[PDB]
Amino acid sequence: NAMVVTLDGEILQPGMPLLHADDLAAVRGDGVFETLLVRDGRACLVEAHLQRLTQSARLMDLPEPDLPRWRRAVEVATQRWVASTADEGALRLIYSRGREGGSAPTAYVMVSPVPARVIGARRDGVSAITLDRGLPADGGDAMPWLIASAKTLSYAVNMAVLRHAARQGAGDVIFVSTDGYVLEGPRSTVVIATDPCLLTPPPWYPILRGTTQQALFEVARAKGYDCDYRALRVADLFDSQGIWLVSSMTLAARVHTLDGRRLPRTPIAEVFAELVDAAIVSDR
Amino acid sequence: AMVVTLDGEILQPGMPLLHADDLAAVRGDGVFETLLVRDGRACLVEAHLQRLTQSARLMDLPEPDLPRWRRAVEVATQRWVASTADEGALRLIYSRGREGGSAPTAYVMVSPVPARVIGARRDGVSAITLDRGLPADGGDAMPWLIASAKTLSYAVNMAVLRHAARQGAGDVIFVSTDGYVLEGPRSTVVIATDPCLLTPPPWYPILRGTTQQALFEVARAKGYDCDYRALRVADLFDSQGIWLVSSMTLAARVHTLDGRRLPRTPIAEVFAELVDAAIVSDR
Ligand SMILES: *Cc1c(COP(=O)(O)O)cnc(C)c1O
Ligand SMILES: *Cc1c(COP(=O)(O)O)cnc(C)c1O
Repeated sequence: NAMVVTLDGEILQPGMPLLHADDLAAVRGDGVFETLLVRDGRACLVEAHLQRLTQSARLMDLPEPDLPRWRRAVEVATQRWVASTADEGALRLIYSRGREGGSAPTAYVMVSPVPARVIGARRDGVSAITLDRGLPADGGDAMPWLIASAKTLSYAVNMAVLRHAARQGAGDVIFVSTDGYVLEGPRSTVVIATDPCLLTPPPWYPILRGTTQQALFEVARAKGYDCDYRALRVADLFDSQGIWLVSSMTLAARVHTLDGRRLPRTPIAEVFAELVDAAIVSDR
Repeated sequence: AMVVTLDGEILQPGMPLLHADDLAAVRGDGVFETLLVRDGRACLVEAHLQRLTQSARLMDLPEPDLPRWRRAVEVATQRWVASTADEGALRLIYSRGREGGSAPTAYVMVSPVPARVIGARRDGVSAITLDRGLPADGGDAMPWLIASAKTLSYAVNMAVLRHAARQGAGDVIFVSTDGYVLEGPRSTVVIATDPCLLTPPPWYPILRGTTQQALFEVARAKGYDCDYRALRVADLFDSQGIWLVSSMTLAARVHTLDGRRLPRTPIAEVFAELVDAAIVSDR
């Protein structure tokens, strides 16, 4: 089971319920969150994630998060996990609008074991299918009210999209816009390799900006790799030398099969795993 | 505010109920329904329990045990009716449960009807059209998007309303990418034209409104033609009346659309009466 740490720094008893029945995180999915990886005694890219928490909170008209109190709760939760186990941990920051009719927002951090599915996805890779998201490429900017760039607690469709792919024998999904441009995964950001330069869809599309992807581009640029944001199509995916689904939890999952077509492997696949490994510890 | 779990416990409202890893708060993974408590009973209970079943099927949630839900609704209702003669906002919460645990989370909750609802029934709302971002063939050609389910993931619905609130608008009418009228973030859109009532078809990426369906049933019985049609923004303005229909805000007439003040029509008073009779057709 998991560990809970409120921003007061108090660690919760394992069995005690925390949230009220009228908390807007549960009644309306009204809140924002972030996911952190605990590896080798510390959480990875803490500050980069707290900046996205601020950007998500700003988009959601939530009180601006108090970073000194969040940092302390992360440090306390981290020290409890690494004390209990040497395994990697899944750290989550939950930031809700609070109870209904009550102004105090709900905030706590939570660490849980890393699911075994990610260890296989890192190890073996994934098979993915392309799905039409339904949004055009101008969705994130021309329609700001749709808050597509925010990591909200309203993940029902993302989970349903994965359930749909599971029934099709696929391990993940790549969303594509109505006009045919690659968007993102339901829980990951798409990164491409070509000829050496690494490409990902631009962030002004109706997609999130990935903390892992940004840290990946920064180290890759420092090591001599040209990185750039371009509009990608499904054909560009198949003509590539590699496809990855990058995320804070699943560091780098290579897409070995896309829509039933097996994609060939490239020597670049082993170095890519090193880059994300080096990326998530760039803050250290 | 009263909470009644399906386990049969009538709980204190301020006592915490949910765990920190409950998927309703961690991922919004669940379904819900909202019912109005009026004159000693909840309105259109069976129609609401049927959509709860339909929402759970789209969400791969366990098939709801309706006898247990009926008891939780009847118990929660009668405790409200005992405390007050006021109308109540009763909602049923049905989540996938905790992480790594197979038991789904289920409970009923009653709260007072907000004052916003009392004004909207009396005076109506001003609404703006907004691009939903989905095309009109979105609900069918993209079944994975579960657009037809009343899910706990309303972050966009609430964010869309805050956006309209900052512009001085009281509600929103979603419009598809190709320009078809969809629904409201919390309501079903109904139009009047010449004595004819129209609503968007349910195969669009929209919910099926329990109130609108009951409205069509009563309206047809009293001689009014009702039908499902594809509407465009022009159809709204050439209409004789626009309403946002929902279980709590029974019928909110749109008095201002995209800044254009819309005049009142004799059908407007009849429209309010029909919805009143519809929500008690099961009685
Ligand atoms: C969390 C998430 C990502 C990846 O974000 P990271 O900061 O890199 O972990 C990508 N897409 C979606 C939809 C997400 O929710
Ligand atoms: C709840 C809801 C409605 C109306 O549903 P009723 O069963 O009539 O109350 C309409 N549109 C949306 C988006 C809703 O969530």
